[PDB]
Amino acid sequence: MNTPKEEFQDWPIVRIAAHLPDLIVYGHFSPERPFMDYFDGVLMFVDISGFTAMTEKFSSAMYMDRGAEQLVEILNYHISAIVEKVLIFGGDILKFAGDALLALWRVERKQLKNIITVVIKCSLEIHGLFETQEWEEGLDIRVKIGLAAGHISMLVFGDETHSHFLVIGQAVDDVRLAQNMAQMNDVILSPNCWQLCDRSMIEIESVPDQRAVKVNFLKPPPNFNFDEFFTKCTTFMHYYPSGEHKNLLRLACTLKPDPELEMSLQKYVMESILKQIDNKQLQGYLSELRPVTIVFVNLMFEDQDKAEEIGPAIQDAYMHITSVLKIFQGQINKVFMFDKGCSFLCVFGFPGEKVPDELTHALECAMDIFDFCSQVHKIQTVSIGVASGIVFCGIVGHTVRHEYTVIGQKVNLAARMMMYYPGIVTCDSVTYNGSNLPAYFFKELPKKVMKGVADSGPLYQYWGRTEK
Ligand SMILES: Nc1ncnc2c1ncn2[C@@H]1O[C@H](COP(=O)(O)CP(=O)(O)OP(=O)(O)O)[C@@H](O)[C@H]1O
Ligand SMILES: [Ca+2]
Ligand SMILES: [Cl-]
Repeated sequence: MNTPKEEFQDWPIVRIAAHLPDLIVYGHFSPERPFMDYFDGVLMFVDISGFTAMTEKFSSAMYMDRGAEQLVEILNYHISAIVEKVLIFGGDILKFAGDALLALWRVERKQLKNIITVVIKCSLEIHGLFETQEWEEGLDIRVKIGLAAGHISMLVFGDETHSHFLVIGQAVDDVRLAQNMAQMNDVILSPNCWQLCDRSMIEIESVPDQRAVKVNFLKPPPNFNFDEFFTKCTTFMHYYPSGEHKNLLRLACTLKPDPELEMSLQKYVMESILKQIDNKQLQGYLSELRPVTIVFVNLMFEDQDKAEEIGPAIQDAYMHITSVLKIFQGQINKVFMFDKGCSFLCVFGFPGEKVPDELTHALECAMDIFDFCSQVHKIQTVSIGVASGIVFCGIVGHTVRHEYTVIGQKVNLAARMMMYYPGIVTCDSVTYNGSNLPAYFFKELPKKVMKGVADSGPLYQYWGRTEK
């Protein structure tokens, strides 16, 4: 009797699982919202620098009319290489934020020390991918890596059709601080990661005025075999592809149809992505250099580390945000904890979602979210950045692990606006001029120099309908 090789495993549930980390795929959590889980782990924050200047130059006559196709192609060529490293070293890719990426090695606290060594070896192989090459003749893109280790909380929130997850706490806060301390080609360890790490293994140099450290080299001791050490660590790696599946990057590639799991997994993914997954739309439809309006909402709390206090507030804000956006086909692209505060990256005019008077609605929507979230229990400050223009929209990452992302100077601009002008709604010149709303709805703001943005142009507070 023949035993033919089981065919390519390409079910909708497998395609859905590409968009989600193992934290969610194999999560099986309560029905309730908010949901909170606590554990420990080791985080990697990989930032790519250069790619919004790339988005600008790919949004030029140069690339004829294939700017976004050429852009996602070269972006995914480098990002698939990093995703491969992280996966092969046992990491779970939690989230893509443009050309930036957060990874988790979730592990029992006694294994944190050993797992930090694994995550360092990984960090240095990632850097070593970008020691060689370059694009636009010479060099423009390298990576900065921040590492943290300790307590981690996960928050799951949403309603009957949508779900979003966040990771929270001091190791989350630390991994961001560690990353923006780094220069190109650096691996920065958070203080508690350096405190929990195997110091016989790792040569470091001190960071000026910062308690964090900078990794120089792995100097393993004489009886060290990394492959044997790695194998030892895999005992602690729940979902690490092994046995008949050692040839796979993700155990999630072996997921079988399960209606109840698929039902819960699809709530994390946009309906335009599911449409593609269902072969009801062309696979290239979703890669676009497209005019959009970014609404970046940031919520500050007295204590951004306590999921128990803040999770209800995030849930309540989500419930209001989701109903304000629905009206105008606005989307919550991502939610994430960003150097203080819970941030909602909201997008007006995604593919097939282009409402008329996008700018007036983006502004009215912002004020609405501003006023609601200001009266929610335990939200200290609400800040909203509004920016409009040509951004790259597309599926970013690896075949086995990818998400829909927005990339561009306008995304950086909205994000930086909500931080340099806290407690207000702000907008750029494109939104202000374009809305054509009367000039007294706006207040022109002082000029601030802002990180990761060259000329913002004139900026405005959206004051709203009344003088109040
Ligand atoms: N898709 C996205 N999701 C979440 N945050 C985003 C984002 N795109 C941009 N941002 C935010 O916007 C800011 C971008 O500024 P920086 O981090 O200074 C840019 P960079 O890493 O030097 O280079 P880049 O502009 O080439 O990406 C960050 O604070 C980041 O959180
Ligand atoms: Ca980045
Ligand atoms: Cl997150």
